[PDB]
Amino acid sequence: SQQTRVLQEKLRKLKEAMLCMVCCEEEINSTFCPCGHTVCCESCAAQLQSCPVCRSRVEHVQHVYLPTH
Amino acid sequence: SQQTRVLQEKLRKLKEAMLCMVCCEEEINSTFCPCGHTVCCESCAAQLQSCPVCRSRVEHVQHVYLPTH
Ligand SMILES: CNCc1cnn(-c2ccccc2)c1
Ligand SMILES: CNCc1cnn(-c2ccccc2)c1
Ligand SMILES: [Zn+2]
Ligand SMILES: [Zn+2]
Ligand SMILES: [Zn+2]
Ligand SMILES: [Zn+2]
Repeated sequence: SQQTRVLQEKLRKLKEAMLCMVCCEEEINSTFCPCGHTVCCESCAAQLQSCPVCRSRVEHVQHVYLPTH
Repeated sequence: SQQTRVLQEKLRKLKEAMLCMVCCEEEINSTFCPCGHTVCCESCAAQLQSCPVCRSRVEHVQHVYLPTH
């Protein structure tokens, strides 16, 4: 039905919100510290000197183990 | 249809995976450091000495800003 389409689109958007904002291919699993933005996979986070959301310098990257992984 | 039910169930489980494992009411937004388990809201994480998943000592809690928030 039309409701099946609405739910498929909601599910798609929630899964896309878990994808790395730089490569668009891998799951987010890394936090930029100290700002706390958690928007990248480990490979893209290792290559950024400043946060792609807030431009704060990245002091270090913290791996996150999320139940959604 | 039956497919609408299947999608409703999938959506529900993905949303439940984002809830604090301790209070079951607030969204996860905190990481235990250095282990990296990200399973609690700020209030429940504040008072734990050891990680509730792996028992490692919590040296500090890092706030996380997730796109799913
Ligand atoms: C926070 N996530 C942003 C993001 C990264 N990638 N995509 C994406 C990828 C393929 C198709 C549609 C969307 C969304
Ligand atoms: C990782 N999240 C675990 C969790 C916490 N709470 N709930 C939950 C709450 C209400 C209804 C169904 C499930 C799941
Ligand atoms: Zn990436
Ligand atoms: Zn940032
Ligand atoms: Zn809680
Ligand atoms: Zn842990």
